[PDB]
Amino acid sequence: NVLYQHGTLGTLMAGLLEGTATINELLEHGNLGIATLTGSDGEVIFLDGKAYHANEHKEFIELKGDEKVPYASITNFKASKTFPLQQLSQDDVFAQIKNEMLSENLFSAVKIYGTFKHMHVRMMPAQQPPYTRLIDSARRQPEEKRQDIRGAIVGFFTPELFHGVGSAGFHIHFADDERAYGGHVLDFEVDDVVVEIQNFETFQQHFPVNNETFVKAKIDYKDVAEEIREAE
Amino acid sequence: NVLYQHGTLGTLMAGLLEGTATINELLEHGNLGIATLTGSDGEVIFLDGKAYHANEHKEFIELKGDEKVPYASITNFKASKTFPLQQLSQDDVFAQIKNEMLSENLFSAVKIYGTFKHMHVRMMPAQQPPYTRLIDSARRQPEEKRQDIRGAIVGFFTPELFHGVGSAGFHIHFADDERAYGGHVLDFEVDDVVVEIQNFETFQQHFPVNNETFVKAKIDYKDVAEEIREAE
Ligand SMILES: [Zn+2]
Ligand SMILES: [Zn+2]
Repeated sequence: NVLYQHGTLGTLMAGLLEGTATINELLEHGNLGIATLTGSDGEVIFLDGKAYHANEHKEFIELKGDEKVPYASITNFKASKTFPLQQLSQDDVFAQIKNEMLSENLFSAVKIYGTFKHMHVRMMPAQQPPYTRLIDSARRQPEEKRQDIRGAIVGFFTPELFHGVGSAGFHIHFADDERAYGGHVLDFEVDDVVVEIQNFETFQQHFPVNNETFVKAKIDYKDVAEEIREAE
Repeated sequence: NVLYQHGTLGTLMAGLLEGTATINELLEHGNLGIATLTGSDGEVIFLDGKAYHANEHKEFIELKGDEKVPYASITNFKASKTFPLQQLSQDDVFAQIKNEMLSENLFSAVKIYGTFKHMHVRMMPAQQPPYTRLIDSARRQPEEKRQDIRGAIVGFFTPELFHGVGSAGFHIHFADDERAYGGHVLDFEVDDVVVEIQNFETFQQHFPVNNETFVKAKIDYKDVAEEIREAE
């Protein structure tokens, strides 16, 4: 039960958007997760060992594998608990997961598959170097909503003390069965779905020690906590 | 280069002082590091594969291995950078280390061996269940100084974004060659030493998923950042 993370949310938010790991390299550590590409281009969804990408132009494709990522979270999903849910809001769905998870003091992974009455996502717009704080991208991000759509939500829960390294609470992405729509979930309403949870005993954090920008950078985390809450 | 850590400092500060891992389990992950025992009793020093423990009563011994620890940091030490230092105070030595390490944005381990003009350590007084904020223990901790003493300082550096998960910057312990004096370093002045630094590419964080307390606990981190600047 290990959650693998390449880079961190706080450092990404700080403006270090250079791709430092390969999609293929990430897949070596898991089959379910979330991420983004160099320049924080779009939304990466790791689903069933495959890597998908939804960008700011409503495009949706399966990544070749050589694309680079500045921040990614992945795991070899092994559900330790499964249970259904119907006709519930995002808040109510999270409250259920909060009830079924082993502990909110631990990291955990979730998978929600089925039909969604409502789905609301954003596709982080890509930046070109020199980079700026990621909050600037989020403030001009496109958002797309759908209704009565079938797909899967995948993500992770980060415990309080780890806010910054990961995200404050749930961080989830969506990919529809048609593999034509998806992104970072901002809101949703389940119609009929199945929820799978996995509690982690180990958190493996990897750093891009070979990336000169990261190594030499003087990272400013001023207001990073507040920005993360506005951006995601 | 993997830095292994069982539990977190922030959680320890909150009061969860129950022993959730043994000295032996930790030695399986390294030969150089720091820790404390159940109830945050004293200062554990992992040096050259052996685990030493100095308590509030000035007792310095070699743990048997079955003792439990609530928080621990350890690594299979391998120097990435080696260099000498002479006649320098703690502040000047830390500055040199920050200059010689690969990046202040990474975790790193240090081993400073040789003679020290001055050595000032403290031995965290133990607490008995039920436990309270570890800050109260530091507010009545013993402290012993020495002069012209040969030994080794071993510890870790924690990048900014990880303050809380680990300490804020340097966290070092000491143990003399005579193995009869040591503890948490509060200050020092090197006479003639050699410094070895290990730059970490991976941070492995382990959690006590079987510790009911930790699992069901509603950990309060309010003001934890400031209590570490005081207690550390
Ligand atoms: Zn996202
Ligand atoms: Zn200490």
